[PDB]
Amino acid sequence: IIGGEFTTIENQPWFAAIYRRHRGGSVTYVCGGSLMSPCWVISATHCFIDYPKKEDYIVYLGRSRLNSNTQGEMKFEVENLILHKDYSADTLAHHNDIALLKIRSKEGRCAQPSRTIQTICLPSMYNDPQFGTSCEITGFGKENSTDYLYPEQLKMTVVKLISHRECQQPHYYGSEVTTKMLCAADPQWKTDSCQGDSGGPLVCSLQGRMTLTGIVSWGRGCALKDKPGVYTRVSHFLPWIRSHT
Ligand SMILES: CC(C)C1=NCCc2ccc(NC(=O)c3ccc4cc(C(=N)N)ccc4c3)cc21
Repeated sequence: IIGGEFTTIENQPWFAAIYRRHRGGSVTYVCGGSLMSPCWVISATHCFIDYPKKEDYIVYLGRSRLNSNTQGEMKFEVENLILHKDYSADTLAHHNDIALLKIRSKEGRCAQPSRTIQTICLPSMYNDPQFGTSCEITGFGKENSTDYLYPEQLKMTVVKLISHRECQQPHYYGSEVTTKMLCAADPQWKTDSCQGDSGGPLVCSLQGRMTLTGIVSWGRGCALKDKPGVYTRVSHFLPWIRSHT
């Protein structure tokens, strides 16, 4: 995240941190996830499109720091990895960038809810907040583009959603942003999402309830003028999310 505030998992009980083991031993961090139900998690496919092996990942439902066992955590494995069957990635625009990582502990169990481990809500057919609506995003991503190290503590920020036609202007994304994408950003461009926060939760507060509206996907740079962050329009994929769970 760029700027923003340092939070803790207790404030984002549905945030899952996805790791990957290497042939050798080392374990580095990959992307962010959202817990939909005990046995499931939803992210983005570009995080896994290069190593489609389920045995390669590790997910955390309760970790505050990147190299620490923040009280109350639980370690998981990926029982099933379902990628959207038509993913493609252009120069910037990432098509059908949504995925499913069915978790399971070594004993064979799913997520066990607590003050720290909870889940967010699925949207409904044709119902996304109207532009201008502020929402939040959580992630261990970069703080400044000019870095090579992810922040040792989880961060969070607020951004405003932008209309479709506004994000489709020439000095923005043009026609590289379809209807199945959302755009959001600080109107002063000081805070934003960046590499590492990919695949994380874009939570808007729709109708009193917190909802997983977007999914960190792509974006030109990080916090650049007239260059919002793009997100997958979660709602649209209801008949998909549904038919595979
Ligand atoms: C693992 C890496 C190299 C990788 N592999 C598959 C293809 C691929 C696509 C995008 C990325 N992610 C990024 O590098 C990447 C870069 C910039 C990003 C910027 C935003 C944003 N502007 N809010 C939001 C998300 C962002 C993600 C990495 C890969």
